Amino acid sequence: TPVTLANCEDEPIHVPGAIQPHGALVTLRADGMVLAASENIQALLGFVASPGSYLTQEQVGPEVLRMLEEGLTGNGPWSNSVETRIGEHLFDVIGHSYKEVFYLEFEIRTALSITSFTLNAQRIIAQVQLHNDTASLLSNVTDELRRMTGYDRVMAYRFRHDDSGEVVAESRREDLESYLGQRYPASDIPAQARRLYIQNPIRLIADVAYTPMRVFPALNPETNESFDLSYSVLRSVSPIHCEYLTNMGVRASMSISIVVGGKLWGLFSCHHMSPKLIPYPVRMSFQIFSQVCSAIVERLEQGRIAELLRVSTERRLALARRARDADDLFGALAHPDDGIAALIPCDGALVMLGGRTLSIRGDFERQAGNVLQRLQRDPERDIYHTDNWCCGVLAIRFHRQESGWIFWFRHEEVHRIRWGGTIGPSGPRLTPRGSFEAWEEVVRGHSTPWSETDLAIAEKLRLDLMELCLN
Amino acid sequence: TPVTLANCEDEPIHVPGAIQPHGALVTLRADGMVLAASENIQALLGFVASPGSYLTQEQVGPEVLRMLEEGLTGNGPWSNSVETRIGEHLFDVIGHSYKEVFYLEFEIRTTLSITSFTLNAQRIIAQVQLHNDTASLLSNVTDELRRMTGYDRVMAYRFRHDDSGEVVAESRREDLESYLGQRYPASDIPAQARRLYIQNPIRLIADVAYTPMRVFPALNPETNESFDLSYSVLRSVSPIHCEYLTNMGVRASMSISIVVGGKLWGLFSCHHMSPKLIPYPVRMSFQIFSQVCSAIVERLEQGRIAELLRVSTERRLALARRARDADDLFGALAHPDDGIAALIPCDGALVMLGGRTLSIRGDFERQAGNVLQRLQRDPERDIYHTDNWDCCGVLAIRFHRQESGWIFWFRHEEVLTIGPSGPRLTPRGSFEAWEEVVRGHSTPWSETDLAIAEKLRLDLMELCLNHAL
Ligand SMILES: */C=C/C1=C(C)C(=O)N/C1=C\C1=NC(=C\c2[nH]c(/C=C3/NC(=O)C(C=C)=C3C)c(C)c2CCC(=O)O)/C(CCC(=O)O)=C1C
Ligand SMILES: */C=C/C1=C(C)C(=O)N/C1=C\C1=NC(=C\c2[nH]c(/C=C3/NC(=O)C(C=C)=C3C)c(C)c2CCC(=O)O)/C(CCC(=O)O)=C1C
Repeated sequence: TPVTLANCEDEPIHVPGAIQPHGALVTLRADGMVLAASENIQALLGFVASPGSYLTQEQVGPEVLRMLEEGLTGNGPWSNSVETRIGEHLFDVIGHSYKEVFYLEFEIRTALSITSFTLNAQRIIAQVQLHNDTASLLSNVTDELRRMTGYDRVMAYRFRHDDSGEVVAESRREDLESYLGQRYPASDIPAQARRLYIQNPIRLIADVAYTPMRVFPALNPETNESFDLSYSVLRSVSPIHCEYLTNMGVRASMSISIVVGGKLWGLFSCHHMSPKLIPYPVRMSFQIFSQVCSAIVERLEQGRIAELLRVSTERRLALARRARDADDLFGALAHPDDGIAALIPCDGALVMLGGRTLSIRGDFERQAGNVLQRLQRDPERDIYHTDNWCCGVLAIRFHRQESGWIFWFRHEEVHRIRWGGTIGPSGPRLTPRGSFEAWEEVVRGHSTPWSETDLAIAEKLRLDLMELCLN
Repeated sequence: TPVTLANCEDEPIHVPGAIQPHGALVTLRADGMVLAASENIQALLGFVASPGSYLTQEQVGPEVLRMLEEGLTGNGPWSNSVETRIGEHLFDVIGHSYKEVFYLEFEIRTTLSITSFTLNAQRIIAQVQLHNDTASLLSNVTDELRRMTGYDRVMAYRFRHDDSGEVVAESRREDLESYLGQRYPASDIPAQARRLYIQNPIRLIADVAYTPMRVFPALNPETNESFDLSYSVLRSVSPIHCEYLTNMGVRASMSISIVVGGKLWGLFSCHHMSPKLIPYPVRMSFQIFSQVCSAIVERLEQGRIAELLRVSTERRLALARRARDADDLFGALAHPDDGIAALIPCDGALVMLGGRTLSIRGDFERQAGNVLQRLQRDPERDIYHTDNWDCCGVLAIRFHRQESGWIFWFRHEEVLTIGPSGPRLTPRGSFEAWEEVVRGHSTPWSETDLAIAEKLRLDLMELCLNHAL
């Protein structure tokens, strides 16, 4: 089936039957039988992988057969690399096992120093341990990545709870424009491409305008279903994503991944306006920056909600003094710097006890009237929140007999930073300007999400006004 | 002048002027002229350059003269490595520059070069990504080290405030004895050992019964003072620590350092009961772990107190509410899980106001009485604390001066083959040498405890002046 916009969602990009020509593939079964190969296995590998033939030291060499043989009898999913001369030019020979099949991949040797990488990994461990902000390691390491590799541009994305993603970091040649503060949707990265970005630390496209070197046979006879190139390194790129880059005028791609638990938290994307390829051992070197950042960013966000937790249980002890000192809360809760309006990031708030109604920062008495009416279907629902409806509402109930409530509200997510001052067939939706527009229709009517912590607190305050109201 | 127990605290082990046999050293200067060499240069490298000699292309080879030439052309601390054949075998050419002198060291190569170093790492730096408990991170990368390296035993040290170290993780083999919960004086690791352990992530001892392969000349002509070998990997070992390891039945060492800022926070100590050696590409696969791990111990500690604080200002909200919804300053402080009892880690606590007092966990009024009698010297003190004194650790604050409002938190005291120099060079001989260093003392008062006792005094200041109504 042809792959257009209505199909781009489900389009299998793991089983393309194709690869990139910068290397060759040979797929083997449980015993070592050649099930198929890229039609270019004789471009530089002087021999012919004939469907149904076998491995021979006269085609592949000692070290290769040696390695492969280790894998067919390998305990855990087999994966490894080997540098040995195959034919007349030198090769990087990397393989791996997936499902019940086996794969081999051959890269030519582009004629690094390790100490010179273990050295400026301290330029990054040091540089971010004075500064302690995830935004500044992303910002910092993003600069360092550019220097290490030479990529025309390199960006760092963060992925929100909606898998939307933003450009929170950038280093580019001043010859090019900027994409900082860019918000593209969850669509631009489909469930089956993102799943791949997690299974693979690094993904590398050597050339975008490349011609797909299909591997044949198309289907693997044992199963009669398309082979699964998920962990493949030369796997072909989606034809839709290709048109994207060549519109952006970008001709190469490499992506270090940041994985927290099981989420794609963010990744460093590196474009290059001309065909750029990096040797394999160098990409296993960056696969190391991958885990590092996923491990500092791990406890930065878990050492920064602990800060939010600190300053929100301080300004929640303050209202334990102010409120018992004078004795009717409508005072302490309206306090400017401490007190509810600031306690939980919002664009407004409301306090409701008895008949009195204190609307901090705006007239929210009318909305609160509706939110309590739709709380008559839910009696005994001492909490409520929503990102649509002034469409942000978070409400807790600290007193039942007398209407005892607290409201915080929000507006649509406002684009933090904006800017001001070559088309493809499949439409204009395939460009930066289009990605942004298609995000704007997703959040239309959607207020910033109530964060995991913005709700921990809401449930804490309600627990203080509980023992504070009663007595 | 020999080195005994008496000197060993000042032993200049950074300038030994000798190396471990398994490799060779060649000291150069700015312009690339040889200044010295180990006495085993010919045993290992086919050729023998002279004192004063220039680069002998015969000896080092093209790719290495390419490395040295970009090290002479450029300032600041230089660092790099190569692989090449020199003589019958081939080596790791591991060169650096410290101060103004150069050092080129050579180690055997017994092969995946750019894929072994990068393979070993993802194996252990993902051991740091897995837990949230800073005792788990230590218990685990200890076990994972044992497995990666086959070392007979590998330990994890946590260094305390006084610099005395504690063994907090261990995986030995069933034959060996346990060293878990062993405590040893800050002197076991002399001033310049604790320095080199910080300025150098990894330290490798090939053989403890080894015979030092002295480098000559012994005095650098340029300066007329011994060679400074701080950032060296084949530097000789102190005779005292050798005699210590052969007392323990140990001949092979390799330790990963943990530096949290400028302190030696702790380290992983790998032992082996028979000679052992780790390839250079695998030692750098650890030296990079050393840094990330210091980075993650960094956050796992600054996030562990940022949690203590959070639980402090929460149970400060417990008594603030309990004493303000009543007039019971005492009752509120008294509670089992809230208040002074469990606000700060203590073996006892005591609150005074007027002629009344209550002491949780014992009879502390007798001692507070004397802590006061001693504070009639400079009445102005609002905070006071030390670890010496009966119940030996006292943290005291004052919240109401007119009626002697005081708060106290108390702490008790901290819980056949032989050498040419004595028994004291043994695990048992060190556990006692620590039972003397910390006697009279008690668990120090952390930067955190103090920051809390302070927030609790202000907290009580405000609740007393608040009975103005
Ligand atoms: C509906 C399917 C897709 C559309 C539409 C599309 O544009 N790409 C689609 C599938 C894939 N996207 C893949 C990676 C990917 N896509 C984006 C989208 C962007 N949004 C932006 O605003 C910008 C730039 C300003 C981009 C590039 C990004 C950022 C990425 C990640 C890699 C990169 O940054 O270049 C993707 C993976 C392909 C592969 O490597 O196999 C597919 C498929
Ligand atoms: C005053 C000189 C020394 C005394 C006394 C001493 O005990 N060691 C002295 C010199 C050095 N020690 C060095 C490292 C070091 N020493 C210990 C001592 C231990 N105490 C214990 O209880 C145990 C085990 C149960 C030991 C091993 C330790 C732990 C270490 C750190 C390295 C390791 O764990 O192997 C030292 C550095 C030598 C070097 O490598 O240059 C010197 C010098």
